[PDB]
Amino acid sequence: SNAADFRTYRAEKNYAVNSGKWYFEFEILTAGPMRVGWAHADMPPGMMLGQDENSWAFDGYNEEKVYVNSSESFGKQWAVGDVVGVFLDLIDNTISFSLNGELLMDALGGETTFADVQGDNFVPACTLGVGQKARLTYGQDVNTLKYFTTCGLQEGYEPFCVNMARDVTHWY
Repeated sequence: SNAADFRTYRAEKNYAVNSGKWYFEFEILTAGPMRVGWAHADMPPGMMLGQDENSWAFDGYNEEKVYVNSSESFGKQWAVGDVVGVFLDLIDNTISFSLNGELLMDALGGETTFADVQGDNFVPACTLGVGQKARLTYGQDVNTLKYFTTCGLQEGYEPFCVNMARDVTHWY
């Protein structure tokens, strides 16, 4: 796969979270390199997920978790049609990941993938290699989330959709 060409996608900054526990799904549509996770909304423009201290990623293509530009063997390789569940817990400050409704296990964290996840302004985010494609589901159609009920709702996570609407704009 191309090892140089990537684009990173993040939800609008007005939609960032600073509390609670949040969930979204990420459907694999191509077989090339992709990463999904959570980012500080003010992460430096153009940064890939996990490349610095401002975002955390599961690289289901390489089977690695990525943070501060260091990769670690983690999880299972995903496949076209898989659905990744993406967890953010700003109460305990952890990140987790499921694959088709089953939590991916970290050798140390077990059901938790990253700890000490701190920040003010988290948004869902992904990084796609050239030609790669994925579908992000936030729950606006509660029936469109596939694995939230059996893998997430029980642990008190909430669909991320609730965090998009409403704005004071101020030209200062």
